[PDB]
Order: sequence, then structure tokens, then C-alpha cells
Amino acid sequence: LVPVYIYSPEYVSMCDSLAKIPKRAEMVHSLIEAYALHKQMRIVKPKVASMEEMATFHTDAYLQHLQKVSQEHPDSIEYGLGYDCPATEGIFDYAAAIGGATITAAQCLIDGMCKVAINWSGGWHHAKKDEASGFCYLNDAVLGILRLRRKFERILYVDLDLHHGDGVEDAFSFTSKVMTVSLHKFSPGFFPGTGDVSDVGLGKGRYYSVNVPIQDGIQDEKYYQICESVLKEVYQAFNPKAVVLQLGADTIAGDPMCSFNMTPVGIGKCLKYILQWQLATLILGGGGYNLANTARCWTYLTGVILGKTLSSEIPDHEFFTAYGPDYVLEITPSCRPDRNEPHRIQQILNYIKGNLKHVVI
Ligand SMILES: Cc1cc(Cl)ccc1OCCCC(=O)NO
Ligand SMILES: [K+]
Ligand SMILES: [K+]
Ligand SMILES: [Zn+2]
Repeated sequence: LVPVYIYSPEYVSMCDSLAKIPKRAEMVHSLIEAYALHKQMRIVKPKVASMEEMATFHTDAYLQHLQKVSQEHPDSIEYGLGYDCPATEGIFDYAAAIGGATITAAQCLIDGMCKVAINWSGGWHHAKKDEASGFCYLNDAVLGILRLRRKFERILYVDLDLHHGDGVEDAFSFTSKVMTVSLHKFSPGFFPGTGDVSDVGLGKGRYYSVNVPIQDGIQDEKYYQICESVLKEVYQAFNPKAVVLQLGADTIAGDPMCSFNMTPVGIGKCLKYILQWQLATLILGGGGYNLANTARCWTYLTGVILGKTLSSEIPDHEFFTAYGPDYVLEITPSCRPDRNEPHRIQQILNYIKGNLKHVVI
């Protein structure tokens, strides 16, 4: 009955070893531990993904290339490697560990071990079947969804990262077995450039992709209003049997991305709404580039999952000195404008409502 927490010291070390910002996984776990939340979860060591498991989504050619350059290359550009996804030593084992962790969480859900399974180091939603993209070498979210398909006939993917979950959406673009829902910043020039409200999927999957384009400066109340409106309609139209939820913390006030203006409490309300469906739910991380705030956020959301109220004071622990200048759990929104016009937002919601009328289970 208690949530599964995917964790080992070795796994955290691997996640941080080639993370864009060092020590993020270690800081997230360290804060969860400082609040003693791990004592209220079932700690499960991740299994590393086998080649065959990774190939449920990724092509053999891409996987073999990743494996080769990871060992100590003219093809690497073809596979999306070189810039934001460097071809450095060890990336294949790294990626296989995160993929395996998400698959392990999914397997726990299939086996009925728990109703919620957490991999805060997963959520790499941009990777394509045959190329790295947007810091993502492997798409662990797709791998988790495909593991859940061994049991569940309809899976809802909900992506609350600042960025469009394009890799996951594209993986399931042509099918009605998986509905993808992404709330994200959408503005010409802003990565990855896709996911306008008119993006609804293709072929047999038409209307089984939902995209909510949002502008800079959104705060908790308006975001939750949008999220609840969409998820209410989605739940009613699609009747999912399991959920995968990406909770990238790069929406949170104080992130270097400096785009949305959320706090973990607003994201938490979204999470609570999904949890009250009482479905098998796979919880993932994602972006998040202010280390202390990302730990604040995912620790608070772990508390939400556990139904616990955490002390506002950051406990004494290894990374306490990183939590200045205030040393509290709460995050204060930045003093900058909300650029979301309410009639634009309502227009987007109206479109989505119209699209979901076509969804016929
Ligand atoms: C910030 C950034 C810089 C470069 Cl050079 C290329 C891509 C970038 O953004 C990727 C954002 C990754 C993310 O958080 N996705 O959810
Ligand atoms: K998103
Ligand atoms: K779909
Ligand atoms: Zn992101």
C-alpha cells in the first residue's frame, strides 16, 4: 500500500555522474531523507534496463551507437549526439540505469506492490526512437509507458515540465492506447518549438494528444485552474487505467529558465487531483535547474504523495547551507508579470474541450 521509492546510493551516483548540473539527485534524496520520508516508503533498488527493454522504443542502431561511443564519431550527429547531448564516456550505462529505474517503477505498479511508484531521476521526455534530444539520451517515460502496456489497456501521460513532452507525444502520436497531455511554455523560439493547441496527434491517434500552450509568468492559481479543467475532461473522455506523471521542476520560481512562476504548492494541487483517481501512478522528475528549489519541490511533492505536512524549516543535513538566504521549504514567486491573457486561456480550453468530444472509448 505504501508508495514505492526507486533508490539506491549507486543509482544516485550514476544519475549525478553525467547530469547537466552536479549533485541534483543526491540533493533531492538528501532532503527527502532529512524529512525522514523514505521511512514511509518502500525503497526499491532499480534494475538496469536490458538491451531488449530499451529496444521496446529505441532502434537497435541508435542503441548500438550509444553503446559504442560510451566505451571510451562520424555517425554521432545523425543520432543527435555532440552538443547538448555529449558523446562522453559512460552515457550508455547512465541512460540504461535511468531507463531501468523507470521500468522498475512500472513493474512494481503492474505487480500491485503499490499504487504510486516514484523515480525522481527519470522524466527525460525529449529523446526520440533514433536520436538524443534536449539533454535526453533515452526516453525513460516512453519505456515506462510501454512496460505498463503489458497490463493496462489505456495509459494517460501527463507532462507538467516547463517544456513540451514531444518525444513521448511523438512515440504515441498514432495510437489511441496512450493519451498524452502536456502543459508547457509555447512561444516562437522556445524549445522544442512544438505542442501548439492544434497539435492533436495523427491518424488513429488523432485527438489523443492534448497540448496546453502557456506564456511566461503563470502562477499557482491560474495554472491549477487550467490543469484541473483539462484533466477533468480528459479523465471523463479517456477513462485511463494507469497514469504516468512528469513533474519537471523547471516551472518553479527561481529556476534559471525564468519562464513560469510556479511554486510546489500549485504543482502539488495538480498532483493531488490525479492521485484522487486512485489509479496506478508512475511519478517522474524532469527538468529543474535551481538545485535547492528542485529538491524543495520534489520533497514537498513526496510529502503530498504521503499525505504529510512537512516542517517549513529545512532540516539540518548535508546540504543545509544550499538553502539560503531563507532556509525554508516554501518558495516565493518572483515579482514579474503573468503574460497569460485570460481569454486566450479560455479559448485554448474551449478548443481542447471540442477535441476531446471526439475521444470515444
Ligand atoms: C536550455 C537549453 C540549452 C540548449 Cl544549448 C539546448 C536546449 C536547452 O533546453 C533544453 C531544456 C531541457 C528541459 O528541461 N526539457 O524539459
Ligand atoms: K510539459
Ligand atoms: K496518443
Ligand atoms: Zn524542461
